[PDB]
Amino acid sequence: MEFVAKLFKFFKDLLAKFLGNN
Amino acid sequence: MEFVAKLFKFFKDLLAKFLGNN
Amino acid sequence: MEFVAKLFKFFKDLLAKFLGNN
Amino acid sequence: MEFVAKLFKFFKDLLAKFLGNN
Amino acid sequence: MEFVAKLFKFFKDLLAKFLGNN
Amino acid sequence: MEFVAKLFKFFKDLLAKFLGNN
Amino acid sequence: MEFVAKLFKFFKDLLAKFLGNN
Amino acid sequence: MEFVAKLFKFFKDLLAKFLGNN
Amino acid sequence: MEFVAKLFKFFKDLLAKFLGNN
Amino acid sequence: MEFVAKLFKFFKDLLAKFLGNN
Amino acid sequence: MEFVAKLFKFFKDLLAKFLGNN
Amino acid sequence: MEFVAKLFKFFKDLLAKFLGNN
Amino acid sequence: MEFVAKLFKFFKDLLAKFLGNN
Amino acid sequence: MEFVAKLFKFFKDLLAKFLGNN
Amino acid sequence: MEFVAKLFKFFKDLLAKFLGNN
Amino acid sequence: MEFVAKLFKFFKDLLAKFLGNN
Amino acid sequence: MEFVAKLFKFFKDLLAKFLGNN
Amino acid sequence: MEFVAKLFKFFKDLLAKFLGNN
Ligand SMILES: [Cl-]
Ligand SMILES: [Cl-]
Ligand SMILES: [Cl-]
Ligand SMILES: [Cl-]
Ligand SMILES: [Cl-]
Ligand SMILES: [Cl-]
Ligand SMILES: [Cl-]
Ligand SMILES: [Cl-]
Ligand SMILES: [Cl-]
Ligand SMILES: [Cl-]
Ligand SMILES: [Cl-]
Ligand SMILES: [Cl-]
Ligand SMILES: [Cl-]
Ligand SMILES: [Cl-]
Ligand SMILES: [Cl-]
Ligand SMILES: [Cl-]
Ligand SMILES: [Cl-]
Ligand SMILES: [Cl-]
Ligand code: NA
Ligand code: NA
Ligand code: NA
Ligand code: NA
Ligand code: NA
Ligand code: NA
Ligand code: NA
Ligand code: NA
Ligand code: NA
Ligand code: NA
Ligand code: NA
Ligand code: NA
Ligand code: NA
Ligand code: NA
Ligand code: NA
Ligand code: NA
Ligand code: NA
Ligand code: NA
Ligand code: NA
Ligand code: NA
Ligand code: NA
Ligand code: NA
Ligand code: NA
Ligand code: NA
Ligand code: NA
Ligand code: NA
Ligand code: NA
Ligand code: NA
Ligand code: NA
Ligand code: NA
Ligand code: NA
Ligand code: NA
Ligand code: NA
Ligand code: NA
Ligand code: NA
Ligand code: NA
Repeated sequence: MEFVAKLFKFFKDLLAKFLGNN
Repeated sequence: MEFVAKLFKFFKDLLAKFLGNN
Repeated sequence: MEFVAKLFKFFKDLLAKFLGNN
Repeated sequence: MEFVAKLFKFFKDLLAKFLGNN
Repeated sequence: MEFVAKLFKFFKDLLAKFLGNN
Repeated sequence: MEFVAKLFKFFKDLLAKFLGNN
Repeated sequence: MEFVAKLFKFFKDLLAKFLGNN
Repeated sequence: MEFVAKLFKFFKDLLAKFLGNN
Repeated sequence: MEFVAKLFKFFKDLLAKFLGNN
Repeated sequence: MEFVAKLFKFFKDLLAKFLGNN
Repeated sequence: MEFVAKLFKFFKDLLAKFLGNN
Repeated sequence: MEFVAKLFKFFKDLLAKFLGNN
Repeated sequence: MEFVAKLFKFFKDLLAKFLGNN
Repeated sequence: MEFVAKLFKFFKDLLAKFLGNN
Repeated sequence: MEFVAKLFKFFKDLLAKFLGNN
Repeated sequence: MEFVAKLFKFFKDLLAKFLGNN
Repeated sequence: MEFVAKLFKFFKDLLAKFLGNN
Repeated sequence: MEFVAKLFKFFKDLLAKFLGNN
């Protein structure tokens, strides 16, 4: 996975630990 | 998928986590 | 699909997420 | 389909999403 | 401005970003 | 600004970061 | 700033750290 | 695993010892 | 600063120690 | 195990003697 | 300073003793 | 066992004679 | 100074006797 | 056994004659 | 000075008689 | 047995004649 | 001076008669 | 001077008659 996608995924996954899979 | 489409998709998908698949 | 058509389709589809298929 | 016809069709179809097939 | 006019204007303006004011 | 207009503006502005003000 | 706007801004700003203000 | 990913993982795992797997 | 923002800031700042202010 | 990882592990393990495995 | 922040700071400061202020 | 590890182990073991294995 | 901080400081200071203030 | 270890052991053993094996 | 600190200090000072103030 | 060990043993044994084997 | 400290001091001083003040 | 100290002093002084004040 390209770097910008890896980094976007990291923050989206982090937010999901708080708000859920949705 | 071309870059602009990937990026538009990311934001549309992010909005769907809040508002649903609709 | 040509670019202008892709872009028009994107916005029409986005509006449909709010207002329906109609 | 020629470009002007494609473009006229797009707007007529858009109006039909609001007012119907008529 | 009424909604259908706003929406027609949006697409005409979008097309002008590609083809010019003409 | 109404929500659909805000959202259309966001994507048009995003595209302009790649293609210019035009 | 509303939450969805804050979150969209975060990702757009993150992308700008890689690709510039544009 | 690349270094930045190892380091991000360490802090995310540390936070999970306090807040859970979520 | 709200918790999710504090946590996003921490990781963005950590990445900047490696890649710069950009 | 690389030195920085050994050292991080030592402090995390020390904290666990007080706060548990969690 | 809250506990999780104190603990994150400790490890970031420890890493800086090896890699610098950056 | 390397010297710094031997020395850290000595103090951790000494503390355990007072506070337990934990 | 709280006990866990005193104990972390002791080991960090001990390591500095070998590796320097850094 | 190396000299520093012999000497540390002597004092730890001496303390145990007063405080126990623990 | 509390007992555990007195005892840690004794061994650290003993080691310094061999290895220096450092 | 080396001389310093012989001498330490003598005094520890002498103390045990007063305080016991412990 | 407390008894354990007196006794530790005696042995450390005895060792210094052989190895110096250091 | 307490008895155990008197007795330790006697033997240390006796040894000094052979090995010096050191
Ligand atoms: Cl991730
Ligand atoms: Cl996506
Ligand atoms: Cl689309
Ligand atoms: Cl059409
Ligand atoms: Cl417009
Ligand atoms: Cl915008
Ligand atoms: Cl931001
Ligand atoms: Cl980890
Ligand atoms: Cl931060
Ligand atoms: Cl460890
Ligand atoms: Cl710190
Ligand atoms: Cl040990
Ligand atoms: Cl210390
Ligand atoms: Cl011993
Ligand atoms: Cl001391
Ligand atoms: Cl003996
Ligand atoms: Cl003495
Ligand atoms: Cl005497
Ligand atoms: Na992750
Ligand atoms: Na995921
Ligand atoms: Na996505
Ligand atoms: Na999707
Ligand atoms: Na779409
Ligand atoms: Na569609
Ligand atoms: Na159409
Ligand atoms: Na049609
Ligand atoms: Na517009
Ligand atoms: Na216009
Ligand atoms: Na924007
Ligand atoms: Na704009
Ligand atoms: Na930001
Ligand atoms: Na910005
Ligand atoms: Na870890
Ligand atoms: Na994990
Ligand atoms: Na930080
Ligand atoms: Na910052
Ligand atoms: Na350990
Ligand atoms: Na462990
Ligand atoms: Na610190
Ligand atoms: Na610092
Ligand atoms: Na030991
Ligand atoms: Na042990
Ligand atoms: Na210390
Ligand atoms: Na210090
Ligand atoms: Na002994
Ligand atoms: Na022993
Ligand atoms: Na001492
Ligand atoms: Na000292
Ligand atoms: Na004897
Ligand atoms: Na004996
Ligand atoms: Na003495
Ligand atoms: Na002395
Ligand atoms: Na005498
Ligand atoms: Na004397």
